[PDB]
Amino acid sequence: MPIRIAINGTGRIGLCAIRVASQRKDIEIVAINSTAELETLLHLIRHDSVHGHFEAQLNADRTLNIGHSKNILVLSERDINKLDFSAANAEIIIECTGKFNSLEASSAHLKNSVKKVIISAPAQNTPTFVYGVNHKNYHNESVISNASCTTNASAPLLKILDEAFKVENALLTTIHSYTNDQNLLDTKHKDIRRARAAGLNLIPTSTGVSKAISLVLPHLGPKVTGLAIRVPTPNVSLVDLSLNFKKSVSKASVQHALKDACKHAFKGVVSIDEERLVSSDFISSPFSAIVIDDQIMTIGEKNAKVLAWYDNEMGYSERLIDMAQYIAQN
Amino acid sequence: MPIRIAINGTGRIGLCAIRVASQRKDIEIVAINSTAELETLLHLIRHDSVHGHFEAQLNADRTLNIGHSKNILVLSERDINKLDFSAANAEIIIECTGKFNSLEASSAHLKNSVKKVIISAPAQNTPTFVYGVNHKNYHNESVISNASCTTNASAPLLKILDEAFKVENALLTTIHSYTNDQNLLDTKHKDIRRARAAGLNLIPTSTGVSKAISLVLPHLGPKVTGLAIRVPTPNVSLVDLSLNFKKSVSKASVQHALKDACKHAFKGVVSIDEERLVSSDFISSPFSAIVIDDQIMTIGEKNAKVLAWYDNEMGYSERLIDMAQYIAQN
Amino acid sequence: MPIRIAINGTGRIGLCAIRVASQRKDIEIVAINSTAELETLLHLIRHDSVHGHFEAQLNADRTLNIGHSKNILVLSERDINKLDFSAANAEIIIECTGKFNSLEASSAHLKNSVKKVIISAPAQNTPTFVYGVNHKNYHNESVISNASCTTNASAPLLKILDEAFKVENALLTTIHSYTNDQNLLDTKHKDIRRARAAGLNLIPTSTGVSKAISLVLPHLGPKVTGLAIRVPTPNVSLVDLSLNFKKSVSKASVQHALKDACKHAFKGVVSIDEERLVSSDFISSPFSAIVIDDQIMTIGEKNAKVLAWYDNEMGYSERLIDMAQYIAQN
Amino acid sequence: MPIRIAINGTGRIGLCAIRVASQRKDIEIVAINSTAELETLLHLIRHDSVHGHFEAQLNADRTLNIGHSKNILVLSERDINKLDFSAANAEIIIECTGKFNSLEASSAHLKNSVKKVIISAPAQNTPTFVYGVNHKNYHNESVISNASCTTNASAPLLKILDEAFKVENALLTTIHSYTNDQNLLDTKHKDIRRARAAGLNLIPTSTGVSKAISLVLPHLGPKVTGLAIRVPTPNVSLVDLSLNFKKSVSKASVQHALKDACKHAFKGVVSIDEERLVSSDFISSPFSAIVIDDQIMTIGEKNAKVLAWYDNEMGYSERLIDMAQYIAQN
Ligand SMILES: NC(=O)c1ccc[n+]([C@@H]2O[C@H](COP(=O)([O-])OP(=O)(O)OC[C@H]3O[C@@H](n4cnc5c(N)ncnc54)[C@H](OP(=O)(O)O)[C@@H]3O)[C@@H](O)[C@H]2O)c1
Ligand SMILES: NC(=O)c1ccc[n+]([C@@H]2O[C@H](COP(=O)([O-])OP(=O)(O)OC[C@H]3O[C@@H](n4cnc5c(N)ncnc54)[C@H](OP(=O)(O)O)[C@@H]3O)[C@@H](O)[C@H]2O)c1
Ligand SMILES: NC(=O)c1ccc[n+]([C@@H]2O[C@H](COP(=O)([O-])OP(=O)(O)OC[C@H]3O[C@@H](n4cnc5c(N)ncnc54)[C@H](OP(=O)(O)O)[C@@H]3O)[C@@H](O)[C@H]2O)c1
Ligand SMILES: NC(=O)c1ccc[n+]([C@@H]2O[C@H](COP(=O)([O-])OP(=O)(O)OC[C@H]3O[C@@H](n4cnc5c(N)ncnc54)[C@H](OP(=O)(O)O)[C@@H]3O)[C@@H](O)[C@H]2O)c1
Repeated sequence: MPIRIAINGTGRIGLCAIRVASQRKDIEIVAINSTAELETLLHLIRHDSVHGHFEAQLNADRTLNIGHSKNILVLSERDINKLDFSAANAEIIIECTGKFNSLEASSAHLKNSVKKVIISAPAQNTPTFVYGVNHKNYHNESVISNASCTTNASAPLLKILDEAFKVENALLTTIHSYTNDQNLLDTKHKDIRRARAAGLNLIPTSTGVSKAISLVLPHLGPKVTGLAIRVPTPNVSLVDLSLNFKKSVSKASVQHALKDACKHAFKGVVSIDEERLVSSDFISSPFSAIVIDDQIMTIGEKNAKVLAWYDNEMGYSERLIDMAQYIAQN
Repeated sequence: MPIRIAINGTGRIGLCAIRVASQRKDIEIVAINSTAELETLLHLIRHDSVHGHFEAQLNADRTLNIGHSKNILVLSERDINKLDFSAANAEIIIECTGKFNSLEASSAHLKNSVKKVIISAPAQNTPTFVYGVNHKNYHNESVISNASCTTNASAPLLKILDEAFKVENALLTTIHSYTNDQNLLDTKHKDIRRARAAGLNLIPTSTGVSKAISLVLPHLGPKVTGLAIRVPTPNVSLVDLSLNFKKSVSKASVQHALKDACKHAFKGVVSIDEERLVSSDFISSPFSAIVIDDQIMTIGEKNAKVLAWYDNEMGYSERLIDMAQYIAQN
Repeated sequence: MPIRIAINGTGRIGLCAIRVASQRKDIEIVAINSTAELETLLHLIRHDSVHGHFEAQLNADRTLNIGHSKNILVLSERDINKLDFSAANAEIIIECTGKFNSLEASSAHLKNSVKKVIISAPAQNTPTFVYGVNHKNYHNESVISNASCTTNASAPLLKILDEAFKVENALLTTIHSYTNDQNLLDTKHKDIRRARAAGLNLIPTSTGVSKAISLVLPHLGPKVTGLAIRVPTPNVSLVDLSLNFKKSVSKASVQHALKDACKHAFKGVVSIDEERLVSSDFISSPFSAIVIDDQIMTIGEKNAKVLAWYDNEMGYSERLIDMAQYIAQN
Repeated sequence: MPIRIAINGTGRIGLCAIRVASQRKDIEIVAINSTAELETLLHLIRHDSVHGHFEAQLNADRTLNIGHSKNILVLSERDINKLDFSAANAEIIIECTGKFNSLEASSAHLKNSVKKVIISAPAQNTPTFVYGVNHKNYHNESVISNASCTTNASAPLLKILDEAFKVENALLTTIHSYTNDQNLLDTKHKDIRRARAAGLNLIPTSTGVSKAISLVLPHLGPKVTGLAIRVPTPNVSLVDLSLNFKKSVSKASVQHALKDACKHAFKGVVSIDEERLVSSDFISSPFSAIVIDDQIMTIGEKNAKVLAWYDNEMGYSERLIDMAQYIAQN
């Protein structure tokens, strides 16, 4: 029987998770909790400024019908303690609100029929897994984190390149699309750079590179650090890794190592672009990272720069649902 | 003695009102209520992605020092009933939060030293005045509205052109910069077009043209209607009036009527651009409307199109403080 | 046999015309003249920042293979007098360069196998036709113009509404995406507003409304005028008609007149949006105009505002190829 | 007597060079060659979408009057062989067209009164100098290059950090505003990524890091490489250096080394931002590089990431005029 999931929260990631899950024959979306009105939820699923149009219908009983998920119950309850997925018999919650990113907070979902929660973000005190990196270490934990979109792009690359050449240290920059955490126009924010108009500025902002890699690749965590620069694009981001290796490298040898991994251990997760594409070309791409083959470069015997694209909404959401399928069966 | 004002709310309009008021020798900003931390408030006053840099300092006692307002008390209380401007002896509140846009709601400010409130938006059941249009009809009301930025641009023009040529009917479109009411990326909104990414789309949205003009120009209210189109610019808007008159008009005669008004009854309020400028050129302009002289056109004997720029933040904020000065002395 | 066309010029309109024509079973694109290198042309056909990805292949003999056009000869000759489509046996040229927009200039294509030219723009001294408006008046002219994208949106609407209610006068504004005629950053231009950065500004610019309507709807030409405002979107535009009629109108009656026309005389040309969409939703739409049903409004007995979307690249290009099919058979 | 310069070409860099030079009491702009009409040139000098408004006047004899340059002759001759600055007695040409970036091409300016040329770009076979890096090695060469804006930002930083810690290798990424070399919408370009719409995409593009550093810091040239990512901002860029040193470093020690250099050998050239600003805050900044103090980071004993802002138009133009003053007196 298809795995019975519910999506909590219908902003960018929840909307993308709905669309992704609707296309998976082994999944059934049995419920969605949204703070939007039903008709507005349907409208947002159907029409996306970046990703285009999507088929979705309202059944006669006012459940939704999307892809393989023909009977989706729509809820609207912000209070996680009042929220009740029982009428839908949900087993796995995809937690996409941004408001319960901790073990303690998301553990409130564990009641009634619900067995497991996957949090769409780094989460305090929560077992963290990245598909293709450390997901096989999963051991029946009931609440897990799928890390960040940047960690999903960078951890595969670090694992591949460490296995090939042995990472001594690396520095990461992500040139990253703006998100709904940012401000349209200059106004209060906890981060005084994210305070500033997102569409007008280059905005350096921390990202917890060292700590994230430490969770999924413990040996590499102390060896890497980095930051983000938010820029005026609405979706698709670019990780830029500057690496120092133990083994000597060339542009060609780095290219070959990455291509080999895409054929083998990272098939479906990492890809290679040899066509000289730009960010908009990767809208809706399902990969965690798409290496920019022609821009790989080396200097000295031991250093390389590797860039890779990722659709920070869709690649991540594909991984969320990959992880739901994995933890249900393992 | 300078008029003692306090600014409630420090988003776009509150920040602009602070800067404007700081430059008026007849005003003293005695307090600001902000949900930002003090250092963040100071940072936002000083550095604006659109308007540039502004001088502002922190005094030794942690009041702010800005222009002619050398001793500004900073408060941080969201609850209007707990908020207390007494230590600053504020007399007029400039209400800029967007959360108390009604007579009943803003009347909560009327306590202690506070005599009057000016609301930075249309407000339910509230006496509404536009400077240069109907402000001389003010009659000591304690809570008033300064209408919208679009009404401040369009009502002067309608009054001028009606006086000259007699408006039979008019249709208004504003091509308007995005605001913080909009969404960065597609997500819930009460208005399903304002739901959609502000930086990516042309977004038709109602604006209550008929009702606003009815308040400030009662005879014209039943004769005009219109709408807004939000577009991907961060500031500066453009009103487009399509008018049908009783008297015959030419491009020249419309031009002359508008220019004459700028010399006389609308001096300092309406201006004329003869230099073929574009929207960015009007950042920080203090006028309610800047007519685009060369783009005036007529068709038939009786119809004209008139365009005018306005800085929807700064022109409006200049008027807010003009109105504070007026109601304090009248 | 399919109609043998060649596309001259591969900028925005030429690229779109290629894609459109490739999907028409009654057309064969037998040649393309491009100033790009072959591989770059193929790349531009395949990958579009706005319109997404398109299938296109290089045959073993280095002709292109796109849709129903399996053997497209690629030329690269800027000089219209040296350019020779003979090896491809082209019969109709779709002239998309922007550099030969006159009867005299485009008449240089009339040699060898070429019978007819359709110019992708208003053109001096050239018979002008808009599909659904006056195309049935075509009378075997060898060089014609397909007018502008704005005329293709506005002339259908004016014809519909005139037939229903009798236009006395109308004023048009188009809120229009930027085009490659504009400047990325402030620099020389013949139009000192189009000189200014396209992505940063609202840019009023003439458009020859009166003269265009005069060509296709002679009785209405003296009754209408208007202008354009270029804004920071890359594609999709919005026409805003403010009309004064002889017959009395209501919002409902205008809505009904437009809907009826879409079912009948403007089927496939004009459509109606009842779903409260925004500009990005109309990317790649084939219609000349998509009326915004909910934003129709009236004031007084005789005046209405009507808005309609159009994809200024794709709707226009669909019409270009519609006109090629029509003039080949008529 | 003030140094008599002429500016050849009035796009972004030429316009900025005019404005900069006009404010230098030791310079006289005696002529400008522009392909714009005189009134359009004046308009572009006066009104800038990014940099704001500038005072400039037309004298009675139709020379320009700007700052300290009260009698500027305006020419309009594209052909460098016909162009003649004799009536103005120009001694130094600031070559800003982008069309003569070679020793051979720019040597055509050396005639009549002209003694020296400074090219606003890397130039083939041309002695290259960066102010504060290697300009004191100037030895009366008549045609020189001022390198690129990125080299002006990165070479000071590399020199400072090499002197302090000894660079073993470095990798550079510049997150760079779009320029007029790019395309508004997807169309032909020699670089198939720069072909794609500048305002819509992240666009990786080569930049000749290794070769440039080799010219100005020969010992470091073989040790560094990198690339650019063009993004949707109109001005202000960010260099991101990932460095491996011989000496051990900390965040603090890197911070201190950079701050010390700004007080001493790079005063007026490199600055430090301790105020957590964003890109728009550096519009019109005169520095070659503004280090982002709080975002410096280290990993391992030997690696650091250093970011720095630069206004790619204005910082560079300040250096152009600094170099004109230097080569005139040395
Ligand atoms: N690229 C990305 O966007 C990306 C990638 C990976 C992970 N993430 C992470 O995923 C999380 C969500 O990000 P997002 O970009 O999707 O944010 P978003 O667009 O702001 O969406 C979050 C949504 O959650 C809703 N919500 C808040 N509290 C709720 C509640 N108690 N019950 C139901 N709905 C509630 C909000 O609605 P209201 O406005 O009504 O409160 C909002 O629409 C964040 O932690 C983020 O860091 C984002
Ligand atoms: N062009 C314009 O922007 C324009 C022109 C004329 C009039 N208006 C009107 O003016 C109002 C404000 O607009 P805006 O553009 O300035 O909005 P904004 O940028 O969103 O600013 C509003 C600010 O109010 C703060 N706030 C909310 N509740 C508060 C409270 N109880 N006490 C103190 N601060 C509080 C918000 O902070 P939190 O996020 O912490 O809640 C926010 O920073 C709206 O009614 C708008 O329609 C705007
Ligand atoms: N929305 C629209 O974009 C739109 C809609 C309707 C009509 N139009 C009209 O259609 C025309 C083309 O507009 P567009 O937007 O497609 O412009 P565009 O993107 O600038 O494309 C024009 C292309 O023509 C090429 N070209 C110039 N001279 C040529 C020659 N002699 N032979 C071959 N190719 C040549 C140019 O290449 P080089 O750079 O190598 O010269 C350029 O790539 C204009 O008249 C425009 O007004 C445009
Ligand atoms: N950030 C920057 O923008 C930056 C920084 C440092 C260096 N640079 C370099 O400086 C150069 C200029 O760049 P830019 O950004 O200023 O380019 P731009 O904005 O395109 O300006 C170049 C100008 O040169 C004019 N021109 C071309 N040939 C001419 C001639 N023979 N005589 C007179 N004027 C002529 C062009 O006018 P027409 O269109 O009429 O031909 C155009 O307005 C390039 O080599 C660039 O790499 C740029």
